Amino acid sequence: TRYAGKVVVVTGGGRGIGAGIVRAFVNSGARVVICDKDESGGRALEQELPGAVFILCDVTQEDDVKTLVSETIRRFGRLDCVVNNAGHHPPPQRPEETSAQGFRQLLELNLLGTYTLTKLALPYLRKSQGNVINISSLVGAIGQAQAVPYVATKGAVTAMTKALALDESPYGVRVNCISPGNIWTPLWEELAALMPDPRASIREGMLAQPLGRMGQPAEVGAAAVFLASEANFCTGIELLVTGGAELGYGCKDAPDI
Amino acid sequence: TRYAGKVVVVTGGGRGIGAGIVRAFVNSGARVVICDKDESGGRALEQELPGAVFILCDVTQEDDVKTLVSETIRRFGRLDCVVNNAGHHPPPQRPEETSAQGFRQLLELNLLGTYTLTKLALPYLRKSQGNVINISSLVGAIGQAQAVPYVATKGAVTAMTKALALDESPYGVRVNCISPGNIWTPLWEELAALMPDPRASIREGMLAQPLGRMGQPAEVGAAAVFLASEANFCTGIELLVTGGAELGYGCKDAPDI
Amino acid sequence: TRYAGKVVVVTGGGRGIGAGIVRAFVNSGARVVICDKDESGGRALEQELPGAVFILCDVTQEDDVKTLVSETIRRFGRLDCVVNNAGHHPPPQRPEETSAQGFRQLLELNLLGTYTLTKLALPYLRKSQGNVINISSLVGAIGQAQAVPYVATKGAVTAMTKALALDESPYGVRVNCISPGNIWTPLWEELAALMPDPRASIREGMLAQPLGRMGQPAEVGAAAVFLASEANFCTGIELLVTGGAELGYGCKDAPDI
Amino acid sequence: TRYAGKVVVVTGGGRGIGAGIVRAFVNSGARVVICDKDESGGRALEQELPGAVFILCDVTQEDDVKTLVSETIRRFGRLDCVVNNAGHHPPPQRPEETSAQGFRQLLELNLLGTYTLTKLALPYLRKSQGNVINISSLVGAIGQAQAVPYVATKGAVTAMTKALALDESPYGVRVNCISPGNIWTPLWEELAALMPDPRASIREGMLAQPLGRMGQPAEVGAAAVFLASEANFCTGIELLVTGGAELGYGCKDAPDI
Ligand SMILES: NC(=O)c1ccc[n+]([C@@H]2O[C@H](COP(=O)([O-])OP(=O)(O)OC[C@H]3O[C@@H](n4cnc5c(N)ncnc54)[C@H](O)[C@@H]3O)[C@@H](O)[C@H]2O)c1
Ligand SMILES: NC(=O)c1ccc[n+]([C@@H]2O[C@H](COP(=O)([O-])OP(=O)(O)OC[C@H]3O[C@@H](n4cnc5c(N)ncnc54)[C@H](O)[C@@H]3O)[C@@H](O)[C@H]2O)c1
Ligand SMILES: NC(=O)c1ccc[n+]([C@@H]2O[C@H](COP(=O)([O-])OP(=O)(O)OC[C@H]3O[C@@H](n4cnc5c(N)ncnc54)[C@H](O)[C@@H]3O)[C@@H](O)[C@H]2O)c1
Ligand SMILES: NC(=O)c1ccc[n+]([C@@H]2O[C@H](COP(=O)([O-])OP(=O)(O)OC[C@H]3O[C@@H](n4cnc5c(N)ncnc54)[C@H](O)[C@@H]3O)[C@@H](O)[C@H]2O)c1
Ligand SMILES: O=C(c1ccc(F)c(O)c1)c1cccc(-c2ccc(O)c(O)c2)n1
Ligand SMILES: O=C(c1ccc(F)c(O)c1)c1cccc(-c2ccc(O)c(O)c2)n1
Ligand SMILES: O=C(c1ccc(F)c(O)c1)c1cccc(-c2ccc(O)c(O)c2)n1
Ligand SMILES: O=C(c1ccc(F)c(O)c1)c1cccc(-c2ccc(O)c(O)c2)n1
Ligand SMILES: OC[C@H]1O[C@@H](O)[C@H](O)[C@@H](O)[C@@H]1O
Ligand SMILES: OC[C@H]1O[C@@H](O)[C@H](O)[C@@H](O)[C@@H]1O
Ligand SMILES: OC[C@H]1O[C@@H](O)[C@H](O)[C@@H](O)[C@@H]1O
Ligand SMILES: OC[C@H]1O[C@@H](O)[C@H](O)[C@@H](O)[C@@H]1O
Ligand code: NA
Ligand code: NA
Ligand code: NA
Ligand code: NA
Repeated sequence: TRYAGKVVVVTGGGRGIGAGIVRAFVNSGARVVICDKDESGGRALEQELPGAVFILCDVTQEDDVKTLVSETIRRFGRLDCVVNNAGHHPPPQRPEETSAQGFRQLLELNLLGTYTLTKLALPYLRKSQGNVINISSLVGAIGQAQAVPYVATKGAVTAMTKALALDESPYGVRVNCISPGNIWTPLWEELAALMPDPRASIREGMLAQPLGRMGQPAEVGAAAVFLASEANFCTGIELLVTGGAELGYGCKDAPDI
Repeated sequence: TRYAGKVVVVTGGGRGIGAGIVRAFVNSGARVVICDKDESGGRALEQELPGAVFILCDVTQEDDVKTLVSETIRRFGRLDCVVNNAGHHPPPQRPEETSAQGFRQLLELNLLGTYTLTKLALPYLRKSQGNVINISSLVGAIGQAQAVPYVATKGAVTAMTKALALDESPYGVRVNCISPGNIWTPLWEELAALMPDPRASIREGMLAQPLGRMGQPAEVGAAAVFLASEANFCTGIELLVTGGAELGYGCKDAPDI
Repeated sequence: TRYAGKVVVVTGGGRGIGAGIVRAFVNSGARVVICDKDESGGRALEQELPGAVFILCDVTQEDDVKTLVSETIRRFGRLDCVVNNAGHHPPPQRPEETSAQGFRQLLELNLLGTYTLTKLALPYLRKSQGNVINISSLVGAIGQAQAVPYVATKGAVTAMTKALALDESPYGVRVNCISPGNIWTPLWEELAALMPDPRASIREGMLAQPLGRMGQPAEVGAAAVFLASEANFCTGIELLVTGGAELGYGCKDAPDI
Repeated sequence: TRYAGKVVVVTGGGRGIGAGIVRAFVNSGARVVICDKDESGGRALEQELPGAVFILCDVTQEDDVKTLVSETIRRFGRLDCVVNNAGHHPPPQRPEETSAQGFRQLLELNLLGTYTLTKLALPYLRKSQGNVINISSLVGAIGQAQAVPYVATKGAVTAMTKALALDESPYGVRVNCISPGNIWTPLWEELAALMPDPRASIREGMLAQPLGRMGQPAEVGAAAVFLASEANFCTGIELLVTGGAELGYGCKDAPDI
């Protein structure tokens, strides 16, 4: 009942963190529009969850996103929350192995897709005093090795969240982000499979957190439901869901030369 | 039902933010021990709320706190969450008007009282895989005018939260803090009444937030219930409940000389 | 003598902060290559300063930047420091008045131009154990009103600085950023002139800092010389040159509703 | 010549970081008063350095500090910069092994000694438009294992720096802090010697930084000279001298349970 009667759009909701967010909002009583560029996971989720429907939509295609918003309004009559979760982490890449072209393409997905849906949704969010939740990353704040383009995109998302929070505050629309750390998702599994020792990569990922495990999509989903439903004095915050990875010292002649 | 069967201790729970936290936990299904050095508010709250009882306890008195913990265990059989909310903001004081003695006394309340209860509670929190929630302040992070001792105490609380999170992570005990901004409480009203123009002080306090109002104890309480009940991958975080006060530029010859 | 024998490239060095950085490095004993897309300021600076030469270069044009690096090496035989200062702040723009196209173009200048020069310069910086200094902005960290695209670009620069610092640490190349606040430059003057009350805008900009004035290009330049010449244990830092604008509370029914 | 004609007080200047700060200021042309509770190192430094004199002073003793300030003024006629470096890190201690009494004593040194000298020095710093530099720690910001009291003291110092910066800004007195990471000092060597495997502890300390080494007192000293002499638009900043230790992920059933 915590978010009953509300309508939520989750991008990249077909698997991983996005699917966990979809489930959390359905369990809170909301109706959820699952947006994904891939049919497989999202179509099955729509069949599984009564309060959820699937709309095929690539967030990098402006006309897909326009139709996503117009269809949400046509079918459900209101829009209360947009969760900008669609995003990608490329394989580890040394800086000299990156390209400006690949950087631009990653910006299109991780940053501009979030910008585009938010812009198209804002007129409806103003009517409902709704809110925006962007899924950024801990690595936007602290950096990550072999990931210059990805880190840059997430630093942009977190900063953009604060700017938009300032601009939308007079209209009662809150804008927040969640910065997850290592969350066990199909992306994590796919990237690990490309590594020389996948099991050692997964173990290193678990041990990066003081809690000694990776996080779950359900845990990111609970943070999202909190931000939407019970955080009415929170705007422009970065909610860390990281297991403590940012805390303390870790493994990163004369001792000082 | 979100925190049903759990036992929570809230210090300074007789009024203000603490009372809002008490109410939020009772509404989540928890049994709550209200600790306060003053009888008036906490005794009335115990009569009002079925799931809440009042224990007179000054957090600066080690034997009061020992009895608080032993009585909680004797009466309820477990301890799941400690909310260290007791604290005070002195009237605005220029740095040359402060004293080392007054600074020490404020440290006793705002920092050492939180340390003492946490230490005595930790053996029980380990048995229940419980958690600690410290009420710090936004001003520990960004500073505040005419408040050198207070700001220092809250910077200490936020830092201590991270250190304790590291130490207790192997035992499954999470340690987090909430940093509120301007929250409308009896302390805020009392300090405003001492100002030359109380109404102008209250207006300035409301306008420090992009949201254009101060926060409510209930909003801090909802953040506390989230941290206790649904933030299982969060440890060592600082959850801002500030209305956006930290965002953007505000009012703080040649233009550059 | 503090940076004698070293070779520094400063982008956008023809006026404003960039020119202040050029002057600071020349005064430290370095030879400086002034890069700018506009001839006027940079050509005059080359005539004025013995240790400085001007190379016309638009950082958004990959071939301009390739020639900038090859000409620096051809003329001076080494490269020790790249200062990525070229950037632009658009006029204040409400979020619904921005466009994805304008956002992409601002990313090209503020983010990708910094990426491109850094990538082309890194092989030479590795040989000299040199360093990178990116000019970001305080608003990447705290947000700014009516500036969603700009804020996003600077959040990206600050994050990218940390990622690149991690990647280049094994090679002894440090990567840092400076985040200025309000600095009195021709850009500041030009934007103020577009405002309804330019003098009131300039006054508000001065009063956003506890120091009560805006900063000078020379002050950013001194921070840059420090990072290049005397900060050998600093990598991935964000050096704030803001006059305290981020500190404390400022101007951003019932008091809590 | 960068700080010629200026008078600087450095507490705990007899060895370690403090001695490095003393040397850096003497090399900049300043006259330096070395304060230390121990005679051995500081007396030798006074003999070694023409521009430096030694005054025996325990910063926890208010009358020692009063005499430190009055003697500095009597002997040199002005006071331009106070560097609050005196401090201590206890051996690693689990939270249940700490005491409120030991916590209070560490607060007396690490926090209140800095407060007391700053308060007594401020009337003279106002006359000279001087500045305060507090030596905090990276661990105040990110936490540290087995160090609850120490971390709390440094979180307090960093926060207090921001509060005092706000209060002293109208008088032209800047207040900044340096947060070092692992710096190779006699304290580091002494603590390592208490460990089961001292060499392994030292190696782990070096590898906590992406730069792969610990820092030097001279590097902290250069940051201090920058803050005093060339950072006229910096107030309330935390200057990280950490080798990148805060960046990126490090070493801190199902993968997510
Ligand atoms: N997994 C982690 O450890 C982690 C950590 C921090 C942040 N994040 C962020 O969380 C988000 C989700 O990550 P994940 O691990 O669940 O990834 P994932 O690859 O498992 O799932 C991403 C989903 O988004 C969809 N998607 C991708 N591009 C899209 C597009 N153009 N339009 C619409 N949908 C699109 C995919 O089809 C997929 O269903 C991303 O923004 C990622 O950067 C993940
Ligand atoms: N009100 C705000 O704007 C604000 C903002 C940020 C943080 N905070 C923090 O929130 C907490 C509560 O603030 P508030 O505004 O509700 O204050 P308040 O004065 O209205 O309520 C504080 C309560 O704590 C009790 N208390 C005080 N000293 C105690 C002691 N020694 N032992 C036990 N109980 C004690 C008081 O009797 C009172 O019931 C404090 O830690 C404060 O620093 C408040
Ligand atoms: N002025 C401030 O208050 C302020 C505050 C924070 C950050 N900054 C940043 O500092 C930097 C300089 O700002 P400023 O105020 O000195 O601006 P400015 O407009 O006065 O000077 C910018 C210079 O960069 C040049 N430039 C622009 N586009 C270029 C391109 N494509 N290639 C090469 N040169 C190019 C311009 O011709 C000009 O000489 C920018 O990155 C800006 O975002 C400025
Ligand atoms: N060494 C590190 O890795 C490190 C890292 C971060 C911060 N710090 C901080 O740097 C400062 C210096 O650390 P260090 O490693 O050089 O320590 P150190 O023990 O080697 O030197 C400290 C000096 O301060 C003096 N001192 C101690 N108590 C004093 C008192 N009451 N009055 C006057 N002088 C006193 C000591 O006699 C000694 O000369 C401390 O504040 C410490 O917390 C150190
Ligand atoms: O998607 C990943 C991820 C991991 C952590 C994050 F905070 C994040 O935003 C994304 C992920 C998954 C698996 C491996 C990696 C990874 C491992 C080593 C690297 O050098 C790297 O750049 C990425 N990242
Ligand atoms: O208790 C207060 C408070 C306000 C904001 C906080 F973040 C906080 O932790 C505490 C409060 C209430 C009313 C006025 C003030 C206040 C106003 C002006 C001042 O200069 C000051 O130091 C405090 N503080
Ligand atoms: O270039 C400017 C600037 C100002 C501050 C910054 F930190 C920064 O990175 C850039 C600038 C100059 C003059 C006015 C403004 C400005 C004023 C009001 C605004 O709403 C806005 O978005 C920008 N910005
Ligand atoms: O003084 C030390 C120190 C180290 C790093 C810091 F940032 C700092 O402020 C102080 C130091 C020196 C040698 C060992 C340790 C240390 C090692 C393991 C620990 O668990 C611990 O609490 C401290 N700290
Ligand atoms: O593929 C790795 C993990 O991805 C998550 O999104 C799923 O909830 C898990 O069932 C799965 O183990
Ligand atoms: O005293 C100011 C405010 O304090 C809060 O704790 C109460 O919930 C309000 O009823 C009251 O208006
Ligand atoms: O145009 C505003 C300011 O821009 C700065 O870059 C120049 O150094 C100043 O001479 C000028 O007053
Ligand atoms: O004792 C460890 C180190 O402490 C530093 O303060 C000294 O400058 C070094 O000579 C010494 O190796
Ligand atoms: Na369905
Ligand atoms: Na009751
Ligand atoms: Na020249
Ligand atoms: Na001497």
